Amino acid sequence: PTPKYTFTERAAAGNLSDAEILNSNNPTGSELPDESDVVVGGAGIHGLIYALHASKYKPNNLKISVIEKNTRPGYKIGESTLPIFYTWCKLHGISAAYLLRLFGLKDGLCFYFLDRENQGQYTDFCSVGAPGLVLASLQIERPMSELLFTILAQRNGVNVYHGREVDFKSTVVQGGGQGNKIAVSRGKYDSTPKTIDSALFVDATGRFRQFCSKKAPRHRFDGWNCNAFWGYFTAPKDESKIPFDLYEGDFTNHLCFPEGWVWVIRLPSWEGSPIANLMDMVTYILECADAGVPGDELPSSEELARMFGLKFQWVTSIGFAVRNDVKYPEDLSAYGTREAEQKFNYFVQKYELLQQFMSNFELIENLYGPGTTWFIRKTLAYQSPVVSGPGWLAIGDACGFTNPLYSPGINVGMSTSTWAAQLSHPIVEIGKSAPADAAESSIRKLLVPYDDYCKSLVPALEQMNRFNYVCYRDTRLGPQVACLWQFFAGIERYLSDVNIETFAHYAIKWVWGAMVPEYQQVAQKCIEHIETVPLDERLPDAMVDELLAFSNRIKSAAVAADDFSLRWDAILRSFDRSLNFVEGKTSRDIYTRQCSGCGAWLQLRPDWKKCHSCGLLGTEPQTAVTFDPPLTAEEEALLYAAWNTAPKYDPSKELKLPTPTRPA
Ligand SMILES: Cc1cc2nc3c(=O)[nH]c(=O)nc-3n(C[C@H](O)[C@H](O)[C@H](O)COP(=O)(O)OP(=O)(O)OC[C@H]3O[C@@H](n4cnc5c(N)ncnc54)[C@H](O)[C@@H]3O)c2cc1C
Ligand SMILES: CC1(C)c2[nH]c3ccccc3c2C[C@@]23CN4CCC[C@]4(C[C@@H]12)C(=O)N3
Ligand SMILES: CC1(C)c2[nH]c3ccccc3c2C[C@@]23CN4CCC[C@]4(C[C@@H]12)C(=O)N3
Ligand SMILES: [Cl-]
Ligand SMILES: [Zn+2]
Repeated sequence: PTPKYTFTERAAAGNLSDAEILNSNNPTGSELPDESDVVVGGAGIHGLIYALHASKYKPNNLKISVIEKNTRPGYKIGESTLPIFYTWCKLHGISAAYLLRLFGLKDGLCFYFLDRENQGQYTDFCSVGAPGLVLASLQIERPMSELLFTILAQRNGVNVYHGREVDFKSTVVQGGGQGNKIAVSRGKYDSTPKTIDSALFVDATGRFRQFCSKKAPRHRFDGWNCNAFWGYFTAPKDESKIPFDLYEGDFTNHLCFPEGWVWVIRLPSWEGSPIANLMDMVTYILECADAGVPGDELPSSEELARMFGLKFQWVTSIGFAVRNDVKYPEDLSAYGTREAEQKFNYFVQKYELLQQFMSNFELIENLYGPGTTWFIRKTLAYQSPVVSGPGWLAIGDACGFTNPLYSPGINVGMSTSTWAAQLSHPIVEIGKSAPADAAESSIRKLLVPYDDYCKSLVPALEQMNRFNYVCYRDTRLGPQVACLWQFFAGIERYLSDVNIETFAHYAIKWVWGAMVPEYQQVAQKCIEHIETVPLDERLPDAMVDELLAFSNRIKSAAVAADDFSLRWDAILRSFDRSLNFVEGKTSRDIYTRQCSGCGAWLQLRPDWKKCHSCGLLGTEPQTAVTFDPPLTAEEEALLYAAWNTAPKYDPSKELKLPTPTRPA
């Protein structure tokens, strides 16, 4: 396809503002509709996932308007995504060759556990991704992911309105047929607000809980919560002076210690790019996905940035998520002038390994505009007691949140967001086909399982988070208990069978394994023990022994009872074919390589001979996957064959759950 510059030229021709050039790609035009079936408040990642999944599940059934107050896709924290998310993207027609032009390759999760009382000592835990011909995971700059999903939404019959705000003072939400009058202005100063008459409102305003806060006070869990402070840094081409052995920048890296952990995420950034230009680049990418352009004939990231006049650079997102019962020194002016900067640099110097680690990265000033060198956020975890009612329902962060650890935000949160999307078709149709009272009763009951799932989802994630945190207080419990149980309970079994029709059902059954009984049984024993040891103390050695033995005993039984075949020793670098810890084991599969030219990480697959990021051609042998233990010629062609295309819909198929087999 010849690249078009439709939006770049349209913007200059009319001197259009950022929100006007975006809203001009709407199927129903740039002004608001008089009526819609569903109005979505907030075009964050979940509002857009909701709208894309609702129209893809049942096209041409619901008119859907997404309202977003930002004039363009704004900055968001939350960049790490997981296989269920890539699978969703693929089911919506965008495979890795194209997504990698925009986002960073993620090849699993790595953890390092720093010993507090013995500075310099550490342990690790590594779990890999998948071969190039199986799937990928993504590190996403959020302004770009939400631009991609805006454009995809607009090409699938959804209108998205940036620079427009839901006014929750004058908006009316009701259960009476088509009872909703959604007031939409350009801001508080705006004399002429518009109304969108609608059947169903979707609160997707994130942690702000703009609508559902009207129905219940935000709810906080017992005990300590977490604080976060973070910033953006250069991404070194040469990751070899990093102080951790076998470090790779294409994992999501977790530096863990008694007070909490640090995330390290390598992702490309498109800041400094005109919005209209990005619209043309994205559009062209979708046209190449529609045409089926092979990866080696698709332009590289840097070549796209030349073509469309964009700005492109590699950065590292580094941040702390720590407990809020940490005692800080009273005066921290030696470490900075803002609190975020102060606490970040105070913690770094607390650990020689963190300081040695950070010494490979150069801070980036105000990557996302003025004041954005440092971010801080306090009291992360919360739950919305009420998530639905007559005329409305909430999704994503507006239902609850816990912690960045294991990325439940996007990847678990899309369970509520896709299920809501599916439930939206009968919700609107009930309202169009029965009188008001019966319609209301039928809808209320239809949503009972949705509210129940939401009510139980966040507390299970909270217990999962505390489980991991208390185990990060010791360099053996971290990898051999917490991490081990998270991947056994939470690895996504049978994900290659998911399609658009079963996605929501499969997603709500996952929950990162946080509902698996044996997982919760080990989690409760650790939390029950470790929480009694005060944070500023080291865990007694006998307590670690006891917890290690208890976990291992429960583990052997639940592992034997799992009928899902996995090359566990190839996936967990520290463990064998059962999930036994092995002291010296270093062997794993190798699915990636670093470009020698730009430092970007690449998937090893035969049909991709060039770097997708800078275009530099590598040697032919390099793109050979390493299977350790090995796979024959037929075992590998058998593996790649399952992950090619998702199966069609069979409404008489049983859904195979991602969680391990019950012991019976
Ligand atoms: C420090 C930290 C690190 C994290 N790391 C990760 C991670 O690595 N991976 C991960 O998956 N998750 C992560 N999360 C969680 C993740 O950030 C969120 O779960 C995710 O951004 C939720 O998105 P959302 O669509 O629910 O809402 P948001 O992305 O917050 O979007 C809400 C939208 O609503 C709009 N809005 C608000 N009010 C109005 C109005 N009145 N009218 C119109 N629009 C409105 C806002 O402009 C905004 O765009 C992290 C969270 C934190 C705090
Ligand atoms: C399930 C999968 C997406 C996965 N989900 C994880 C979560 C955390 C840590 C590791 C993983 C993995 C690695 C896996 C295991 N395999 C199963 C068959 C093919 C597949 C898929 C892939 C593979 O090649 N690699
Ligand atoms: C299991 C079931 C009760 C169910 N439980 C859910 C929980 C959350 C979201 C959706 C569901 C569904 C819809 C299902 C999926 N099953 C596929 C084979 C038979 C069946 C039964 C039914 C079906 O036809 N529809
Ligand atoms: Cl993650
Ligand atoms: Zn390169």
